[PDB]
Amino acid sequence: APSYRVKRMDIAKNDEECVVNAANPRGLPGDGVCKAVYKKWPESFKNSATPVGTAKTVMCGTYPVIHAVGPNFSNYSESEGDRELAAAYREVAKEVTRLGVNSVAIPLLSTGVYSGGKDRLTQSLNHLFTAMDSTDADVVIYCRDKEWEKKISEAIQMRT
Ligand SMILES: COC(=O)c1nc(=O)[nH]c2ccccc12
Repeated sequence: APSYRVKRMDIAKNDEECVVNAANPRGLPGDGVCKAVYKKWPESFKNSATPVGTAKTVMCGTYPVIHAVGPNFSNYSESEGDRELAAAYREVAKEVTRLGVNSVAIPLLSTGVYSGGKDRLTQSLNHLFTAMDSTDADVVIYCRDKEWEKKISEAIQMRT
């Protein structure tokens, strides 16, 4: 029976069969979540470029890294950002399904330096659920904040 779970830890130390990188559309290393991911799976950055609202898988040995590009809300309108954020999660669901994995480690896309300085915990998490509800993978959501951990945990709890 597939679960959602949340872990307050470095996604680069995930115990899942594949990882989602919070990527830039240029396929560049970056800083934060992308940094740790670059350090752990640097070969996965070969031709990792993919447009905003898309996801592209690059293998690191046999370990899949799914580079998912949420929108930078600084650059987008609220309505266009929302569309691109939903689309990115949909493409994650497709790659997870295509790869046949039993589990996936996923961050909340567009909630850090791409948030346009807004709290998008609820917006981003609900787009993740919409996409991942049609898959059979165990989903483990990674965050850093102690609060976010609690709010994500409660939103998981009150669907079950
Ligand atoms: C995960 O939190 C973010 O703000 C974020 N989301 C992305 O979808 N791509 C990124 C790329 C570089 C930096 C941050 C991001």
